[PDB]
Formats: sequence, C-alpha cells, structure tokens
Amino acid sequence: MKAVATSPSGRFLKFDIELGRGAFKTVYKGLDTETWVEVAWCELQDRKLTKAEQQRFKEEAEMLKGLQHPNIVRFYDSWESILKGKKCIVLVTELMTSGTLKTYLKRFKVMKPKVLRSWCRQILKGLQFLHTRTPPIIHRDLKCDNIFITGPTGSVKIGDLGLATLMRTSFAKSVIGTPEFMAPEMYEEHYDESVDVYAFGMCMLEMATSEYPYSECQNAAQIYRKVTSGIKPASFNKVTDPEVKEIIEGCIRQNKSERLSIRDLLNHAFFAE
Ligand SMILES: [Cl-]
Repeated sequence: MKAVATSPSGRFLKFDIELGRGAFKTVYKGLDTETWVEVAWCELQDRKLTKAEQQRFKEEAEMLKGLQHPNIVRFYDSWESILKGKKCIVLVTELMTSGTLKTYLKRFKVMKPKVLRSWCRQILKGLQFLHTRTPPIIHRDLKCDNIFITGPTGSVKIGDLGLATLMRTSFAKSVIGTPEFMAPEMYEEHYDESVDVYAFGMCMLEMATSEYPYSECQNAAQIYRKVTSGIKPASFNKVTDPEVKEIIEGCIRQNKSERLSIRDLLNHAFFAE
C-alpha cells in the first residue's frame, strides 16, 4: 500500500503530482474528498527558522483559513507536520490555473486601461481586507507574479500569503524578496502596511507599461540608491495616462509618511465605482 498524505481532519488528500516548485514551497495537486473538488496542496518549509519563528509561521498560516474575500485566494486548511527531519507547514488552497497578472501581460502584451483600472481597484480591495484583519495582515511580498486571475476577463485574487509571511525573517527575505517592489524601509527593522502600497504602485506601473520596473538596475543596492535618491524607474516616464502616473507617483514615494494610503487610493476619482 502506498502511503497517501491527508489533512488531520482527513478531508484533504495529497496527489503525487507536483504542480510547481520554488524556494521554501512545493505545490502538489490535491483533492477535497468530501466535495470532490481538486485543490492546491502546498508544503512550506524554511529550515533556518528559529523555534519562535516556526511557531509564528504555524500561527500565521492557520489565520489564513478564516479569510474570505472575493480578491483573496481561498485558504481552506493549514497544519504543522514534519519533512526531512524538521517541521514544515502544509497549506491547502483553491487551485488557481488561469495564470497571473504576469502571465497575462506576457500573453496579451499590453493591458487595456479599463482592465487596469478594474483589476487595480480589486487589488486595493484585497489589501484593504488584509490590513483590516485582527491582527492586521501585511502582505510584504506583493508582485504581479502572485496576483492570480480567475480568467482573461475575470477577477484577481491575491495569493502566496503563506510564503509571504517568511519575508519577516532574514534568510527568506533575501531569497524570495523582489527588490524592485520592496519599499526602502523594508531594509530597516520595523515597517508597516505602507510597504504594501509601495508594492501596489509597482504592480500598477508594470501593468501600465508592460515592462519590469527598475529593469535598468543590476542588483538591490542599485535600486536602493535610486529609490533613496528620489530617482524613479525609467519605465515611470512611459506612463501615458497622467492620472495613472499621478497615482503611481503617490504610491512609490520613498518616505512612508508622504505615501498615499489605501483609503486615499480607494477615495481617488480614478477608482470611483
Ligand atoms: Cl503560499
């Protein structure tokens, strides 16, 4: 008999089918044996966490189960197990197979202005939802590659919330952090939800320009110099819509105190609906 893995409740079953593999995370196809709907069985492990960091990892993953929002990926279950002699986190999520904003831009080359306005508003809705939880949830790792879509003319859903919690730790932040999207205060000890606004601005810039922000830079230190010197990414001057350009500028300001808030963005006339 083959050993088949299950959730502690027995509801979710793991397939021996690997869907994706990255740092700290391997995604397998799974099955809800009660509804007979296929899911994503995500196994997370950061072997360099301390005991207190792993425990916080376990607790933050378990809080994802209670999240229910149209623009957040659905996280059905979570528990702590062991993998290769050390603890790991399993995270069962809805199966996203329709691509991301990244694969969307690579497929359709450019994003039409009405699509950008609609999907950017939905990202702000999801971030507003995360920021108003108890305790508040900071994404810390928002990028076009982890904003999933339900279809070419569907909705967006913020994902990879389990992996994103590892940005709070040293080793993982240097491995999975995308410096082009990270606000400058993320290289300090303490920061707040304004880093999600900064990353949102870079997502909006990438959507508005169909290119990688700060692609002209070679490493994080180069980007950090430009950001802290008030030097915008070169793609910023390719934004054709002056209203979109004004919103991006307000989101990627180097000083957090001058940065626009989520409430300011949703109350902006561009996102009025
Ligand atoms: Cl995740």
